[PDB]
Amino acid sequence: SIKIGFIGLGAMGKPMAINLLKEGVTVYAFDLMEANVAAVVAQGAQACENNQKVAAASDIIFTSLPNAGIVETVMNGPGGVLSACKAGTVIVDMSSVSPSSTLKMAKVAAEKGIDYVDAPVSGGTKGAEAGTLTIMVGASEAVFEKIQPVLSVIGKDIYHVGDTGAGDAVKIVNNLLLGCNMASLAEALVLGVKCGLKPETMQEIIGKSSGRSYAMEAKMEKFIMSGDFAGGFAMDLQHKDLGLALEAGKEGNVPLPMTAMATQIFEGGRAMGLGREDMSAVIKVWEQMTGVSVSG
Amino acid sequence: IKIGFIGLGAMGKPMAINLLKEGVTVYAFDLMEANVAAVVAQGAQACENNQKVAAASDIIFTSLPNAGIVETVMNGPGGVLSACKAGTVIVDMSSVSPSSTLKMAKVAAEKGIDYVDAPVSGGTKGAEAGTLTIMVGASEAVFEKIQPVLSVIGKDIYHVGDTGAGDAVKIVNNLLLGCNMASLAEALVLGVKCGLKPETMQEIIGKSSGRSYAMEAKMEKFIMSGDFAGGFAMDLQHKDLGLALEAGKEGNVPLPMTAMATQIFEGGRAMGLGREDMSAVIKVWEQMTGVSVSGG
Amino acid sequence: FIGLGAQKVAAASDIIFTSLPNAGIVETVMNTVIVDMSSVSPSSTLKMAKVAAEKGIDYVDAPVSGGTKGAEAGTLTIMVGASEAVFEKIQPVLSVIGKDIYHVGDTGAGDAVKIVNNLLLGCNMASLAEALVLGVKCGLKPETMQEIIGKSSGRSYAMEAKMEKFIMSGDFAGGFAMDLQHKDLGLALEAGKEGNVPLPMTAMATQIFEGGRAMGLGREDMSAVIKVWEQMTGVSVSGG
Amino acid sequence: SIKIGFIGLGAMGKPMAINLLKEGVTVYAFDLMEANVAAVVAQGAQACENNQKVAAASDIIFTSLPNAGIVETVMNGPGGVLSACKAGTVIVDMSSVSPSSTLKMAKVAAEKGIDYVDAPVSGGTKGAEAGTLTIMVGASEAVFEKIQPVLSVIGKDIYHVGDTGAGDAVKIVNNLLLGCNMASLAEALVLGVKCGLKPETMQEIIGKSSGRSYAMEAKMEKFIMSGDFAGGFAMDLQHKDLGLALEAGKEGNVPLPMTAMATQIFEGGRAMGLGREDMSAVIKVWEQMTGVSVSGG
Repeated sequence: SIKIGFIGLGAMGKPMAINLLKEGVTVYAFDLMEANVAAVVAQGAQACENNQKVAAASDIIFTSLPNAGIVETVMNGPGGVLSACKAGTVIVDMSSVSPSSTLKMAKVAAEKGIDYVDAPVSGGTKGAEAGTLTIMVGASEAVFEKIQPVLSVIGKDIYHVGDTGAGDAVKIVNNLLLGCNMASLAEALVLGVKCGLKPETMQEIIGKSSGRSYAMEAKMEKFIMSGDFAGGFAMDLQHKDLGLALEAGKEGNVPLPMTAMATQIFEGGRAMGLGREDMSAVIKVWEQMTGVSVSG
Repeated sequence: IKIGFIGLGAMGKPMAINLLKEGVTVYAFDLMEANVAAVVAQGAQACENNQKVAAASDIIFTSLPNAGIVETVMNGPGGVLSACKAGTVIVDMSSVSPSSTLKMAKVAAEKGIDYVDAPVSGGTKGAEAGTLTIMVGASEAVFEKIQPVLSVIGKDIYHVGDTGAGDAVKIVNNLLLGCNMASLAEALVLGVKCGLKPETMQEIIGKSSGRSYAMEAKMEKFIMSGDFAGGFAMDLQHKDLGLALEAGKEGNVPLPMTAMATQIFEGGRAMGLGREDMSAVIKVWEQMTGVSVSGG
Repeated sequence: FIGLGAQKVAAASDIIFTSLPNAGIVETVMNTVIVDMSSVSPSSTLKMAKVAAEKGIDYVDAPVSGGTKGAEAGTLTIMVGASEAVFEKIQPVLSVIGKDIYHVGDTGAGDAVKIVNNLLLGCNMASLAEALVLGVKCGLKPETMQEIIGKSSGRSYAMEAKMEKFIMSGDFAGGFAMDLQHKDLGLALEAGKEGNVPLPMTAMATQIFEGGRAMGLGREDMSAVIKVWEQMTGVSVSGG
Repeated sequence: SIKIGFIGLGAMGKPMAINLLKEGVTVYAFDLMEANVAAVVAQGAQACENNQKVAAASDIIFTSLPNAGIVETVMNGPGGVLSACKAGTVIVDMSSVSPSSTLKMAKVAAEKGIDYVDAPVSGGTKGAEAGTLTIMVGASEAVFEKIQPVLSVIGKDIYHVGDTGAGDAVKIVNNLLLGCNMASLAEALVLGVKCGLKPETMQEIIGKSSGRSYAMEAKMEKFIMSGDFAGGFAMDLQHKDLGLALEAGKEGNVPLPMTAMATQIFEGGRAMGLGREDMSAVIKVWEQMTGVSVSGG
């Protein structure tokens, strides 16, 4: 009986909608690309002419937009999603944005009797397809219990991480650490090579020692030692993530010196045209400056 | 077999005892009385000075504070090197640059003395249990010669490369430990400010791409408990970061993340936290912001 | 004058002055010559100039320095991004309210130069803060440092302006608010990101000033950022 | 008949000795390089066989050595200068070293009745020749008054900056700021150019604005805009100075984040082979990384 809406049907939105449809959940949908609407309508989705129509028909609405500015335009802007929602509707914003962004939307939403929830996800498109996404939720207890059953169809590990802004927050904190750990690894590996260590032995030893991190596990063999930096996690995206951390630090008055430094190092890689390569490509900032070769 | 100990610190003492427990002959001298007496009770043969330990021993262990003191002890007037019989191996566990050890192996070699860097990790508890991780820079021939003795005092014995490369790999590992911790410190304070429980961050980040051994070693035992007694002293982690920066300067390798981590740990030392576990560096940000992480 | 800080007006005026808090408020308020003195990125101004140009309106960035005292005395330094023709047009009016009127380049270069200047002010101050604490810890009186460094190669306007009046007095009221200096450093980082120019010194200065803000020092003069190191180390400079 | 000694006669030592000789003060001297001793002996210096010889004959001894390690070797090492000094002798160490380096040495000197003072100088070789050096002295009041008249021949502005280690300290603090200000300038200028500013526009405007520094005044036109980074103040030396600051920060438990970052940026320049160029050549780090052209030539 509960009605689900999708404002946009991207790489994530589409498989999520399909998984909901396979549980016989009523799903309304609009996307600017017609073919995306048609893809889900074939699995039983009900197409809508625009965002407002999805809003008016739905109880729980999913969205994932590129930034806070677009969220505000879509939600609060002229003829916005918020104005077209019935009271008691829940908006589930999976956009990669700062907690403060979500807090300010939740405020405007609350006045209209609309519940606004940050629920960023991890697992990618493959996790989206399999319905195994990790979903980190910032909400009241009452609202989390409201939406949890629907979340449990599209994801596997559903975390109630705190109140509003907490989903966005935990993602930002995780990705900040990934970026910092990688930036630290980049210069460390160059130093080790300069001091006569083969990357193989640094991998073997540090991998079993206290210096180890997921950053190193994920990147050293596949990207750094291969020298193939195609694919993976784009340096531009990692940089964007570090910027979101810095935005959160500014808004919360929390100094972030390591994050700040990592951000500028990755900016160096971008300056060198490496933005679309996996983020571990940032090691090339140091290789080129020193003539030390790690990525053999 | 004749083992010698130039100095008998927190590490030297238990190492000598473990060797004595295997019935190996151990000669020893220390700066103070009581340390020699401690091991002589376990079967050690006391010596009047360094020069006397050197003459009697086949394998000599030392761990000195810096390269300058190594220089003075080894090569200085009436030094250890001059008193060693050819074919003697010196095992230097001092936290020093590879070049320091290179410089010293070169003078040793002309005397027919083998000089190997063998820094250790595991602390005094690992020293007592004989479970130290030992990272060795040496020739293959020299490693096989000392390995059986190393195997009594340590568990994981690594032949990491030739002379100094042992210093190098320890420096690279501990640099990463320090950077990963410094990054974690600010990240956790940000997360709490954005309304996350430390527990929550531990769960999620521990299972995601931000994770590191730093977090897994320190979070629950020290940070969440708020008990920063023991562990790995902030002074020692700072020293290690300094050795990295020395190596970076000597090799012309920029180390911006390391450099920033060093100054953050200096802040902790400025606050009187040098004797606490290195994770107490989080108090830098706690004091400045008023954000409390270190509670349960 | 849209606003009078420290379309009724639009329809009547030939030259309109405004200074708004950020680019978001500019594009709300905006979207004849418009002289935008707002503290914004060059790109922000470039977008507003393009929409303005479409309906025959000239849009210039003319950020100023000199503060309220310079505003009162009519001695403001004004940095202008515009065409030659448009600068020629507005210059006589600019010359009443300011002294040194610079035609720094075309649209936005005016934003650029103020951002680059204020970045350096912030970095120079952040560097000064830790330097002074080091000196005192090593047994130097602030007075001795002011004398020697003021005459040698370490000197900067930052030191010249802040050292005696704020730091040594300990009176951090007034001056140039730490929040505003931090805002300026942020604009530099925004420009660095947009232009793919690494700004490591700026980035660290920004975080050091954020520490001051975390300590509640945001409305004090920016040289108050020295308190970050004073509180952390126990070292006192800000007497004498 | 005060007796002055020189342990080494470099670019600074030589003209200092000559200025002292022109006041008719007795000057003893030794240097590894023989021609340096001959240069001053022609102006009336008395040559010595070695450092100890100079030490035994002199009341006030000048030295300027490359680092704290060499200071210890020369002063305290086997057959050192300290062992050969008579009690009441004053050592004036102009070496570029940390305050702690000097404090250690002063303590070993003090037990032998020898006064040890840090007196680093500024003004360069031209100031050394003209006798117009600025001299920053860390010492007791009694010891400063003792040596001040001799200092006043070789220098013009003689500062009693504090007790032992304060001369070293003030120099370190000044040069730290120079290095930081330059590092900040480097990235700032690249940003400005990328945003469409000419270097001339920035020099003109920032030079008359709150962003200005001596770093910018000294380097912008002569080195950066010319693109000629020959001469000036070597990047290696500025880097060394920033290292001394970090050493003092560690010893005093004073965090130095801006200094630390400046140090690593200048290390980048050294990594690119720029160590012998003027330190403003550090801007080439960002030019190479970005493709942005600021420096001329």
